[PDB]
Formats: sequence, structure tokens, C-alpha cells
Amino acid sequence: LQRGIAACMTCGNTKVLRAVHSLLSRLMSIFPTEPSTSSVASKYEEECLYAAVGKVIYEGLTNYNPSQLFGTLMILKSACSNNPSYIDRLISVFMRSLQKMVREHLGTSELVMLSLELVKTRLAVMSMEMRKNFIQAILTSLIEKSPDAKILRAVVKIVEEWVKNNSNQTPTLREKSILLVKM
Repeated sequence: LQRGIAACMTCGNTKVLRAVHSLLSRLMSIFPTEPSTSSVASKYEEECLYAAVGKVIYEGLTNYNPSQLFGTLMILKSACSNNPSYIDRLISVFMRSLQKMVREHLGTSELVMLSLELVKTRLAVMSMEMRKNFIQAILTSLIEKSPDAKILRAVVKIVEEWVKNNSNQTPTLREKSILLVKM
């Protein structure tokens, strides 16, 4: 089945990606591809073949939407199910599509943005180079020019969770206060 289910990962949507979500229950076990090399899986990887497509999917979405947008949503939700971390290389190319779709506003994009904010906010690893652009895009689109209220509520939720933790110090006072005052 590892050879066959990979075909569904190719974004033959036909409203089946919701059925591919069923495979999340399997990924809840180990998903050892991120914490170590991809070769640490034992005869269920051929999660190499799935991580490959999850990484390569950025091509169409960054080289230019709802179809590939939902494909990215579901594939990143499934991959990030158990292990919250993932390589910076894919972030550096995926977060561009976020702003590209944000500035395109002139319905599912709201849910795509919700899922993307959920998946991206788990870990912060940039060395204040692009993270600045991340916080700026947040405070300038999700707060200032957000047409729908659900995405504003979700960013309120994520910043609440940020200020809620106390242990590790992923957020900082500067961007925290900036977001709070913009809100």
C-alpha cells in the first residue's frame, strides 16, 4: 500500500484529500523522517516518497491556485501531524506563496491561511532575517487588511498562545508588543 497511496499524494483531489487525511492516524506513530535522515524508516517509506512530493509541491504554487493551495494545506497538515519541526528550506519557499495570495485580494484562501498560520507558528527558527518579514506580513495583512473575521480570530488565538506559555522563550517582547498594539 505504500507504493499505491503515493498516487493519491500527487494531488488528484476530486475531494479525496479529505480521505488522504485518514492516513494521518498512521503518521501519528513515528514519522521519523524529520528528526533524523529519511532512511530511518523501516519498509513503510516507499516517509521518503511522501516527503519528496510534500517538498516539491512548492513548485507550481511559487512559480506562478485553490487546488494546489488545498493540496499544500493537506500535505503539510499530514506531514506535520506528529513531528512539528521541518526543514527551513521548504519554509523559505512556501511562505512566499502566503504573501502572494494575501496581496491577491482585490473563499477557501481563508482556510488555507488558517492552516498555514497553525502549522508555521509551532516553531520559529529564522535568525531574525526573514522572521521580521513574517511578523510584518502578519501585522499588515491579518490585522490591518483582513477581510474575513475568522483569520483575525485565528491570529488572535496564536498570539494568545504565544503570550500564554511561560517556560523555550520562542517569542520576544518587541514583536509581541508590536502585534498587541496593532491589534
